[PDB]
Amino acid sequence: GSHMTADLKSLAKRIYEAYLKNFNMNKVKARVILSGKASNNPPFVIHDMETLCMAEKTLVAKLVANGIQNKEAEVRIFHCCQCTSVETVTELTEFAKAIPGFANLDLNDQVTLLKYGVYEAIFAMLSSVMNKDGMLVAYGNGFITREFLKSLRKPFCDIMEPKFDFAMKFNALELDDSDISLFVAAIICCGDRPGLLNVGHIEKMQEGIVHVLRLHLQSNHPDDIFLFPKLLQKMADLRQLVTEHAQLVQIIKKTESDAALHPLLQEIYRDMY
Ligand SMILES: CC(C)(Oc1ccc([C@@H]2CC2(Cl)Cl)cc1)C(=O)O
Ligand SMILES: CC(C)(Oc1ccc([C@@H]2CC2(Cl)Cl)cc1)C(=O)O
Repeated sequence: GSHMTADLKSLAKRIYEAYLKNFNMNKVKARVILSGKASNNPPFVIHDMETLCMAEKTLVAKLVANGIQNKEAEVRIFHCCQCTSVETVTELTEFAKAIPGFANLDLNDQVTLLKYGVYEAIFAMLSSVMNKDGMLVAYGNGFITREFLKSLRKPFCDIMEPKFDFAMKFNALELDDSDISLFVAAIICCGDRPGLLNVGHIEKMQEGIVHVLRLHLQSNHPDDIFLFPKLLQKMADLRQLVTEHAQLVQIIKKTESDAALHPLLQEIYRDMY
């Protein structure tokens, strides 16, 4: 129907609580850091090569242990960014268990849904820690400027800017964590992924989440009448954004002998698009 019964309201709260439990950086926390109203101690700003190398003095143990300290600056940056993606994949994998029906799926279908869904979710949630000038890193303790990322040498300067472009329009929708949690659940449940076995079952799982998403958006943002259709379009945009990101990763991986794709991320991108 069009009214939120108790089972739907409970489902929405369960997804929201799993989102808060599994993702350390939520939008409320990110925006207070980015706003600077709860503290006069801002994140360390990485805006050029000098401040990058300053920040990396704190990270020396991790860079040394990973054999990255002497790699080119661009490679060092996106090695750390890869490690962050790996953490978020792990968190999304645990989050998906809270989606009613997900754990009941064939294990191969769970793997397929997460394979194609995680980076759409990652770039959706990445918007929460982005403003027009840069993005929070290191659990909100650092802030790497958008211009410094564009200043990197090709093709590394082409990686993050499309994600900033998406985030600025996504953030204009003014979603809160309760919306984003259901949006991320809907992303994970897409029944259109390549190689899914039990499509019918997955589509019924997806329909339940998307129904709760619509009713929740209508209740939580009553003045933005078509916010739900707007978000359906954002899901399509994310699929295109990830398709292009994966293609660019393949190009870079093949023409950059000293940059290494993280093993876990290797399997994700393997035969993706
Ligand atoms: C603190 C650490 C290593 O996370 C990081 C560290 C560095 C970065 C990137 C390079 C800048 Cl600083 Cl732009 C992102 C996440 C961690 O996960 O423990
Ligand atoms: C957002 C992020 C970090 O993008 C990248 C960017 C660069 C790389 C590294 C250099 C090769 Cl291409 Cl080996 C892998 C992934 C990701 O996909 O997790």
